[PDB]
Amino acid sequence: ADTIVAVELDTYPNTDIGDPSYPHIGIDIKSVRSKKTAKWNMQNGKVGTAHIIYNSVGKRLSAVVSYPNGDSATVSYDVDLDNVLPEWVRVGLSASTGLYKETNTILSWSFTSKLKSNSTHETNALHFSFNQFSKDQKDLILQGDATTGTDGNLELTRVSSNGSPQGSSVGRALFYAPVHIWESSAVVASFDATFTFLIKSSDSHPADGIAFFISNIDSSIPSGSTGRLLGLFPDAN
Ligand SMILES: CO[C@H]1O[C@H](CO)[C@@H](O)[C@H](O)[C@@H]1O[C@H]1O[C@H](CO)[C@@H](O)[C@H](O)[C@@H]1O
Ligand SMILES: [Ca+2]
Ligand SMILES: [Mn+2]
Repeated sequence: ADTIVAVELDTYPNTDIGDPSYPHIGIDIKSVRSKKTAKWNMQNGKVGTAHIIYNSVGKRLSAVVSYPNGDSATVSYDVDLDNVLPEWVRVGLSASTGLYKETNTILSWSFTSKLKSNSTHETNALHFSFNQFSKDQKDLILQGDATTGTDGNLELTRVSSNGSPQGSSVGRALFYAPVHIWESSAVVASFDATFTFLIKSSDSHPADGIAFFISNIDSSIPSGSTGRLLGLFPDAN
């Protein structure tokens, strides 16, 4: 298959596949069944901010998701990503809807990765930030239903003209350039990502969520990965 490391903002409890009974954030290492989760209050129609942070020294993948009123949830998981991810990856955002739906609107996304080594701050680095997306965002690989629009946003999943999110949708956006996420001779490999998002739904139980993910460079939406699989995984194993 792909190799996926992800931080999921999971809006819809799929308890039959190990989701906690409440919306949650989670750290997913090669499985949709998060290695760690934290209860998350998704604030319908509010703009949230997710931060993901890791460095190869601490070997701890951390995420926090917050809303302007100060509510937040955080999850951290100890993992040496050198032993999980390929050396070269692509980084992306994914989202899905299913029977129930929600907008999976990304308003901004930044990412920074650095590899530092042996001597001085002699280093390879990648940093990108999108605080606006354009209709033809050539440095994004859009997959599935993901679109960017003149409205400055990245709609990961289908939204109708009337602004209504659609079910059975899956979409991703990957940064165009592969990222050298680790290297054997790198003394420190660190990355951080931030994205802001607006999940809004008229469904009493919106679904399915948004994820920041890191994958093999040729990662594509696995078949049948709408709904609970968040566009990341081919199955719920
Ligand atoms: C009830 O289970 C479906 O919906 C939830 C909420 O969206 C998903 O988490 C779950 O994966 C299921 O989605 C599948 O089935 C939906 C129809 O029942 C379909 O719309 C989805 O695209 C997906 O196949
Ligand atoms: Ca879920
Ligand atoms: Mn989950």
